[PDB]
Amino acid sequence: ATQTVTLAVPGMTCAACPITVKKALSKVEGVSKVDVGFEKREAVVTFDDTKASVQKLTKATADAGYPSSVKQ
Repeated sequence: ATQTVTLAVPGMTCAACPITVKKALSKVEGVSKVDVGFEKREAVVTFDDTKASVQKLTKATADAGYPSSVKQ
């Protein structure tokens, strides 16, 4: 498939959480795109559910350095 979810990365590293998380989901695996929003420490990513999914998105920012979650 090809869907996009939002993620919760409360790392607030000051202009760093949204940089490391963005590249995390963008490189998670099947991701097709990614983004971030310091307005609520969350990262939004688009991808192909055939090779990835929310689980892998939160896992990408999670391996980036932030215990995050997802908003489906």
